[PDB]
Amino acid sequence: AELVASAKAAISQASDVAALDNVRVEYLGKKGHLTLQMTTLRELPPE
Repeated sequence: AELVASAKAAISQASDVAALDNVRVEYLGKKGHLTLQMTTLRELPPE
């Protein structure tokens, strides 16, 4: 429930009060966050 869901907590909440079709602006901003979070696995045990 830390960052794994905290970034998803700020993602769905940002996609809640979307007036127009601004959900793509949230997607490009959140997919850029989760893709930069895929670089976190550069460390960690390889198994």
